[PDB]
Amino acid sequence: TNAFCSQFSRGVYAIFGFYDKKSVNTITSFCGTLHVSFITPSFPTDGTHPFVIQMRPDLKGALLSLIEYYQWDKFAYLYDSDRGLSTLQAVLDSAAEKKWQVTAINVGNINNDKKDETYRSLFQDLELKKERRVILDCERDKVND
Amino acid sequence: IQIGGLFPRGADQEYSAFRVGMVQFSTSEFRLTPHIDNLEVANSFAVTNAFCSQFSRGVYAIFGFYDKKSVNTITSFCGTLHVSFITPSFPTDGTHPFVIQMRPDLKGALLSLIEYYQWDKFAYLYDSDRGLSTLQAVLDSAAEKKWQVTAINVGNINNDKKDETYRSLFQDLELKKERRVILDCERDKVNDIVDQVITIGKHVKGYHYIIANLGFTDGDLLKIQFGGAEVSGFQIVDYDDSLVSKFIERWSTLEEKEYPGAHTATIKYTSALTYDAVQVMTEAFRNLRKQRIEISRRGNAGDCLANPAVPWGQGVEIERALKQVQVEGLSGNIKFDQNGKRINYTINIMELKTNGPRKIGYWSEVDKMVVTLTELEQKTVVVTTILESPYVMMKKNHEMLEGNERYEGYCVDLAAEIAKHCGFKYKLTI
Amino acid sequence: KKWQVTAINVGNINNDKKDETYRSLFQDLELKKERRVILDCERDKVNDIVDQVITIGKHVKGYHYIIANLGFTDGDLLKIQFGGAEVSGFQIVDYDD
Ligand SMILES: *[C@@H]1O[C@H](CO)[C@@H](O)[C@H](O)[C@H]1NC(C)=O
Repeated sequence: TNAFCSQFSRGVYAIFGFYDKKSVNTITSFCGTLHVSFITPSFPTDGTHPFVIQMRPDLKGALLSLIEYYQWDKFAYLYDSDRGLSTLQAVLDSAAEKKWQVTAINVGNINNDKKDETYRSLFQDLELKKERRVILDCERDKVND
Repeated sequence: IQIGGLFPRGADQEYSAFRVGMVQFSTSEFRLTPHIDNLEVANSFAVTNAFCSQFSRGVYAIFGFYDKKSVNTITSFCGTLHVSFITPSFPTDGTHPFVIQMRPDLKGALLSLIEYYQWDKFAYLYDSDRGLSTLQAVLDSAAEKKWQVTAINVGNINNDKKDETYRSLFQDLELKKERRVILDCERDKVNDIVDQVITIGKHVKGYHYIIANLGFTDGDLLKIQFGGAEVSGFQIVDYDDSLVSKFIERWSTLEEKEYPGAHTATIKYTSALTYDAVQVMTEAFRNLRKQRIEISRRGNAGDCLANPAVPWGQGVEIERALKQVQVEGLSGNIKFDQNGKRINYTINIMELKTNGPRKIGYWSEVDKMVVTLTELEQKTVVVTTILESPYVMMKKNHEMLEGNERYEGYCVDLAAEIAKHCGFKYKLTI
Repeated sequence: KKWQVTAINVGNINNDKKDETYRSLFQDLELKKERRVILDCERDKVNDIVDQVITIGKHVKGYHYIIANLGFTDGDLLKIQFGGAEVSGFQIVDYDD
């Protein structure tokens, strides 16, 4: 908010930036209200929001197409809340429609104090249904983890 | 002592509960002098301007509402400026400072309820506007609890090959010849939802509905009352309590024009949370007075945009006071943790019956699910017969069998046919 | 017209009694094998009776109901719509106009 207000006071015509799912609503609302154009590499906002230009293409269609290509009726979906729940809603609705059995576990909230406990609980949660197919939707560090 | 007045334009009964809270809890020791602001809650900009306005006026604490879009602004700003925020609105996930959340967590109660009804497979409807938190909870628990959950977004049920695709889904879940559905949207919208469910599903019979809200008795259940469908829910306001009954009488006595929607047999749970919020703030300021801590601000608060931002030290003390407050209220026992979440709260489990809504028990953090129970067909045609082969005979193991299911023979099947044609329920007796 | 008519007064019933009297009534209609029914009621009572019918399961095929009021579309027919039982009535207000 302070950075955006600073840039507004400076009188810049356009603003380039990145945003977390926490600061996205503020950015879109402020750009919509003050008519300042925003260009971003970040995940596309979920909605019709004006004045915001998102350089990143949407992965949902590609993802669902790939799942449908590999012919998976059952898989594990691991996700973090950092980039938003849109894709989750998509794969869940489509899971309902195509009769997919999907296990969606939020890995977004995790403790570095105890990593081992949480990971053990996660994998033991997956091992009940013996999932051999997993979709990792995560920030890159978490993907590496 | 000035406080923040953030309110949605469509909030009336909660506004009335706020004013009633001000009048009832009014004391000669100190004046709360509430400054009311009407704004659009979904807009982040308007919330920012309202909060910065309240900060400009230099209010000590702030009361308001926040939509899932406006939440992070409030949490961040109150987090940086060390200002206390008290709200009836949905509890934030994770730990946040300076925010006091009046409504109890619904997750545990819902999980315990599903586990109590022993549902293996069910459908969960959700609206993307309210948020997926509870859905995320039940999905996280779904893996361990062996639950098969069909998650339907109420947002678009409209086409998808019209009825044909979604009907298979909706009537797939029939198990006991009973279909199981959890709603969790909002009261009015929930009525619309169940109606739409009956439309798209084409099957009107055998539904067990679970409304997930603290507002079970806060709306009219007459339309969903008889489909032949079971209805269960959660009630945060117990009318058996003396305080609540008295408050209900006085609430019902009030005039309609002065306070909007002021008199009704029931009260919106959010409104009751606003009232409870007024009481909690009163107790907090009183406790700040009794402990001789000076919370009065010397200078003007200034501009919220100012960098680096200047927090007030005594604000910490204010927060401490708000967290130390424990009182009795419409929501039951009111106590707070270090994170601001409600604790010791008691959420009533309700089932809708022929004579109307009743309480089957209560849920607590430590006690989990507790059934109250404590408690007859209308007409039963008595069929007499003697045990003889092969007319009426006892099944091989009738000891673990109960009722008429332990009698087999020509006369049994014959009785079943007769009673099927004449359409009466019967009991076989020797 | 040589009609055989069984006329029942549903008018006076206690709200506490509710479903029970209706159950008795419709069971007594089932034992007489009466598959044809005329409601003759305002939308409220029509809704109550229809709810009862759907609960006891008499809204299935083979039952013919005639709702006599000018309010045929005013009550809730959505719930008895998929039962398969033929429901006829009177509408004085046409949305086609
Ligand atoms: C609140 O919690 C305390 C914990 O010791 C308990 O003793 C008390 O009965 C609770 N109050 C209510 C109203 O449940």
